[PDB]
Amino acid sequence: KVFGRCELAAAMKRHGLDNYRGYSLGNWVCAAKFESNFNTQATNRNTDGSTDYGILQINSRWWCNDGRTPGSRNLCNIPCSALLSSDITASVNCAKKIVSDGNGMNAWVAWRNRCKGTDVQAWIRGCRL
Ligand SMILES: [Cl-]
Ligand SMILES: [Cl-]
Ligand SMILES: [Cl-]
Repeated sequence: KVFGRCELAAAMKRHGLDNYRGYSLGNWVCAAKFESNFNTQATNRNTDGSTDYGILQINSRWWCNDGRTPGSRNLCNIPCSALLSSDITASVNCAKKIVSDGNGMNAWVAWRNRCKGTDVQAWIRGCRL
């Protein structure tokens, strides 16, 4: 599913992501924009052989099981395929664990490089929330 911008903001809020660990909704929408362009089915293969999955490009090295990332963990206790669903529940619940892991949203390199320090509220501007 490719979400609309406000549609995704609303779904993220529904699932308790808004201001989670102090990160406003615009941060999460911005991260999703640059990680996946709002596409739940996004996948990307990393140089180390791990894969990033879903709207927030969650990585199989630590967070989910895909059966093909040697030496990896599955800390969200989910198959990586669950992160590709039209229902963002699994991605949100896993993101909550990731952002609580110590480095906040810096876990998402694209958030650090493209969202951090910017006017992230622009991502939810106009949205009925
Ligand atoms: Cl915001
Ligand atoms: Cl594996
Ligand atoms: Cl980047």
